[PDB]
Amino acid sequence: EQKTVVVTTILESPYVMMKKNHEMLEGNERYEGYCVDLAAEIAKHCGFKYKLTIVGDGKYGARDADTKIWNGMVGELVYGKADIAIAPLTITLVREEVIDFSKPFMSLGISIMIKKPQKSKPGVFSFLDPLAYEIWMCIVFAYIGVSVVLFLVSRFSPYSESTNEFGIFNSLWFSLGAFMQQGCDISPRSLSGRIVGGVWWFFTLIIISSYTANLAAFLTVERMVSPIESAEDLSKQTEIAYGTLDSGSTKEFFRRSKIAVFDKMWTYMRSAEPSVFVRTTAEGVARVRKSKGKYAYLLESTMNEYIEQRKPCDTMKVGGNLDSKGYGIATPKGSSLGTPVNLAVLKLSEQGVLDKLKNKWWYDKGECGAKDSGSKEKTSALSLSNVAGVFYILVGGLGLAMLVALIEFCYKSR
Amino acid sequence: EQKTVVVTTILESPYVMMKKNHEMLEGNERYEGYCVDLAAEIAKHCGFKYKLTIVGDGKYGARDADTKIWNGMVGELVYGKADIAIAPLTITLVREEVIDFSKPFMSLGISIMIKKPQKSKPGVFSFLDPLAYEIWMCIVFAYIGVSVVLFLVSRFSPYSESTNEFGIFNSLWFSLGAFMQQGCDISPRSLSGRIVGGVWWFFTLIIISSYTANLAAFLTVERMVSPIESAEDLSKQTEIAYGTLDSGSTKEFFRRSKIAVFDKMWTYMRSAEPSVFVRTTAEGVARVRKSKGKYAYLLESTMNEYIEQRKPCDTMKVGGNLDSKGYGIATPKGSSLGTPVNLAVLKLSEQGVLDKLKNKWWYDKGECGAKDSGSKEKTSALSLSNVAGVFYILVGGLGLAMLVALIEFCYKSRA
Amino acid sequence: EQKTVVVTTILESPYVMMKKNHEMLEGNERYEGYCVDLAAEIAKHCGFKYKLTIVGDGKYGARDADTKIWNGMVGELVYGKADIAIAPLTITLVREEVIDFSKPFMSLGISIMIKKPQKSKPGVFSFLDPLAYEIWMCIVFAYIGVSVVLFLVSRFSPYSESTNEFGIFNSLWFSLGAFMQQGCDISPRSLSGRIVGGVWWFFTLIIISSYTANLAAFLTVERMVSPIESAEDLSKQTEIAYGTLDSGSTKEFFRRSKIAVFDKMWTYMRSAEPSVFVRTTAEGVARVRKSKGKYAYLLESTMNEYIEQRKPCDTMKVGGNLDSKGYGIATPKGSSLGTPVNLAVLKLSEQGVLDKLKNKWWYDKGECGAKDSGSKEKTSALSLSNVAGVFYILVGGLGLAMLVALIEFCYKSRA
Ligand SMILES: N[C@@H](CCC(=O)O)C(=O)O
Ligand SMILES: N[C@@H](CCC(=O)O)C(=O)O
Ligand SMILES: N[C@@H](CCC(=O)O)C(=O)O
Repeated sequence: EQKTVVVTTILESPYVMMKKNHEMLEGNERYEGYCVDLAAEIAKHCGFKYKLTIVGDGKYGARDADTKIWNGMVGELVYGKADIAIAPLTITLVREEVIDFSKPFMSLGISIMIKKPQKSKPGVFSFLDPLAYEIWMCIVFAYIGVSVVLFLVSRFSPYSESTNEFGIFNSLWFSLGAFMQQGCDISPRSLSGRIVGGVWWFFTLIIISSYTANLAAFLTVERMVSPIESAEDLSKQTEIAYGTLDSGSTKEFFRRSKIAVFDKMWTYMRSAEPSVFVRTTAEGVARVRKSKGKYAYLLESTMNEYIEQRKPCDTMKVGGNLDSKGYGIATPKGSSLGTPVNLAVLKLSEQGVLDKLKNKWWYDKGECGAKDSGSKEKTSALSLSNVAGVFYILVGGLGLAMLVALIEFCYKSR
Repeated sequence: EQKTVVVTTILESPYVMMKKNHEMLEGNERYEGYCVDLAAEIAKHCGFKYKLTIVGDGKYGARDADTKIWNGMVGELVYGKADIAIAPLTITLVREEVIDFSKPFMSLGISIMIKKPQKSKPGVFSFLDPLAYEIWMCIVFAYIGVSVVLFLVSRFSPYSESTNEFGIFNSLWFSLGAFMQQGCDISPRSLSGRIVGGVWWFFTLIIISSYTANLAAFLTVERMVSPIESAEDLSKQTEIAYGTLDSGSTKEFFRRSKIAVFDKMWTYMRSAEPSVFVRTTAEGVARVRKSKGKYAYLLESTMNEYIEQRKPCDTMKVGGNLDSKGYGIATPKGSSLGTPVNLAVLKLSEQGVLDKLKNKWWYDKGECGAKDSGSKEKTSALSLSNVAGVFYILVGGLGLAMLVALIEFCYKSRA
Repeated sequence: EQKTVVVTTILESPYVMMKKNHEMLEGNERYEGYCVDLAAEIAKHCGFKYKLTIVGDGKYGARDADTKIWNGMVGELVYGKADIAIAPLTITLVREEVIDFSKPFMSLGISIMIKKPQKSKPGVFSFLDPLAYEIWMCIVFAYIGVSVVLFLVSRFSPYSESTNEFGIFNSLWFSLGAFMQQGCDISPRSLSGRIVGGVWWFFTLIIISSYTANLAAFLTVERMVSPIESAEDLSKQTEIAYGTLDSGSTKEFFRRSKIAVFDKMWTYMRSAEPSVFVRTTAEGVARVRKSKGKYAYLLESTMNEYIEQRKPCDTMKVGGNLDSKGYGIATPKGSSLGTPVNLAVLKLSEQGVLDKLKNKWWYDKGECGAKDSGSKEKTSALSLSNVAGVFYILVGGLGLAMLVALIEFCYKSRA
């Protein structure tokens, strides 16, 4: 007889979600999600009827220490309360000891989440940004060199001669006025001087006309600064607390690791108080959102890559994956379901249905501007905050000139 | 006597419109339009009298919800309530099952309608726009301050007061000419004057070069991306609602087609709430116009163009035809007229009378279409109307100086 | 006794490579590589003695042309030539039906390889490219001409020869200073001098603004589109030939998949002539390298990432993975040997030893680390090495003038 197989699963977005008409609809229609579509495909390929059920406590869990009492979904499968589990259940060595897994239908790794740092205004002195620091060094050394060669060449006192007005202070003024592309009231009037001037006018031309080119795109830059980038530094500084899900594979992974960085992270997490762990994923996400970015959460990238799809998008991934693991369908040991389930999983992976469902349940429901923001239209006008830095040095120079004038006055008239 | 031909049709513009004197006229003269002319032509060719009517409930009609009853005009034909339909009845595979269609008399496709995103209107003084108002405000207090400091510091006790030319007015001129980068005829010689000159030159640079830069930034291109043609973007976002006419070929097309983008659009339309459908094309256009651009209506492209080639010309067509279909005269599969109507439509198509008729009711009134095609060229030369605001300032400042000279002369005369 | 396990594998780099002393070594020590380390780990876990071999004909193998005979590794395995295969054997549905696979020990996807389109580097004097080469040669004769005509016309009989300062050398200075737009000491006062000044100013205005312009034009953006990834430029056109490895999972994937782009690629590959297939990955890479960029090869991305890390690193990977697959240890169906091997692979995966070995054999020998990926940031600041050619000219001209002053002084002394 067509026995309805007792499926067991857990509510988690977007794998299993309660449809909004659950107050009126009845049966399986109340449940939709990626795992519901996968279960439908599997049942259709195997050709049997099924009844959905939900785990009694919502825990993935493991065997309790020193009692060996299995619980959660694993307890449900070991003790035969259900026939097959279809859920994001990570393959691990301890679970393979008692339950069989199909070949993995999706691959994922550990990922890290923080509250995003909002973009910031450009700095005060962003007008000198388009050119590197060494260029602003060499421009000053070139200015000094031309200034002093032009003095040395004139006023050489041949076989008194004083026709050359180019004292050191007027040669120094001439070189500056020439560089700023402003006029001047004197010219070298001699061949070696004309030679020295003509090269500096070339240098000038080539330099200015290569700095005025890109200046709009530089006064405004939008995005800068981030708190961390490699996510390794969370092992080195205690300014930001972090933790993991309870009764999850991730906690066992960090307990079991022997890499010094992960063992240090575990040693911190295993003794810091108040409790850094959470009972559910969304509680963790809300804690991160509220804690001003002072708290960071570790979760499988299969979740982070969805959390960033949904508004308000105040949180973003960092760093690369620490490892790689797979999800799988699970069955009681020795049950006849295992081999046709494995063949069905293979055939669905070969047909590309899994990718179609991945697009259906990840990218069709994204709304934040990360989906498309490449238009990058021109910024309108040019706000004063972008240019305010130019006025401060002006007023400081006006304030310095008066001081120099007054000290020169009181020095001379004494 | 022979039986007078009972013709049937639906009130639709500009195919069939109420004559302005409908409250006073009598007989067939109450109706005029494209299809009334076409009916007159077919009548003159075939030679029979005819009496017009209007369909009872204003629906093109289709097969009902699997009850296999046909509503509207198709039902009026099949069940013998009328003898011939003359209307924009779209040829479809299900309708050929029960009625005969002539060869098509016009060609059309599915198309989209949305609100037009305005038209650009530069100001007279648009050249002031690449810098914000408060820069043009603060730079004047900057100029005043630099001038009055340079005066305060130049004409200060040399110990010989006659030594230096930088009086107030020459400082006020020098700092102006220095800001315009148009050269000068004097330069300060005191150190305290030279530092205030050099700082003003440094300001001058950054500023006049950031104006030229941003100025150029604009004159590159100014366009609005809009939804891309083929309207595939309607499948990528929920920001814009859309719907179709109730009981129409377009609704059956969306229900039936297995093209994944169209199937997704159907899945949206068949699940979105509240109801997006409308009973008439007029209501569809109104729901476009009033919805602040958040709604789009899907309709036959030969009806789209009429909404835009005639006043108020406020919408914008987007995209091309998604398919190809035709209209046809249709008759019960129980009558002999299926041959002379075909021969008539072919004869009229070959004599070009259809083109004369189309250019009587669509484009003969092409008021808005003057230069309406535009261009995508990014190399258009500047027109004089972009610059006139500088010529007015030049002429006004000439008139101002040519006035001030007279009063200075009269003062010099009477003093 | 624990009977010696007959292991089998295929020569492939870096999974299994010949030891440098293979002409002198004996026993198992002739072979080293990633899979030899993995085999040693499994042997240390389960303790059995093992003897390595190499597959007889160098093929991964598949079911024959409907004759239902298996060649290559899977053939040697099923018919009992060998007891366990340790190689990059892709898990596939047709293979599961006859042999058993452990859980996958590595992840990979299909990827595309082409020749990298070389590079260009700025010259020392790259600042002179933005205009021309013949313009820089034909502007010196312009300068000489304007100079010598201005001299010819200025110092012409005023009837008083001493009236005008524009001797040869002052004309030669004036026209230079005028060209640089850096002002001047004096201006001509004769009409015939003023017209030649006024024309030179116009030439300057129309030339120096087109240099600055084109100069800017470049510094906007610099990138080469290259062949579009995701098999677009492979499916759009026949311009680039491509073909899979013979007797491999990729050929079966392209045959079987009903994705229209992939089906079109298969239709091309199954009809292009002459034969595009190759027997080894080395031949595939050679046919990429030598074909002047007109050929592409389709291989596992874990192979691609190794070729992009071997001398001289001339290829480029394009696009992401087209799919997802894994590798597995495989054993004859129903044999007891595999049940502890699945647990061994899980244990080694959890202890992270697979990551250690991957680093040891892909990255702990990354001598080819050119790291020439760069960035797409169009806001990069100018580096000093883009400008040094102007500083060398400045210093050389300073040195030249500082030399000429001494010989002028010595002449003035001795004359
Ligand atoms: N997939 C995990 C969820 C919790 C975790 O990643 O630690 C499990 O079944 O345990
Ligand atoms: N020709 C269409 C008119 C309505 C529409 O689909 O736009 C029909 O018969 O249904
Ligand atoms: N892993 C592949 C190697 C050849 C290929 O990638 O085409 C196979 O077993 O067929």
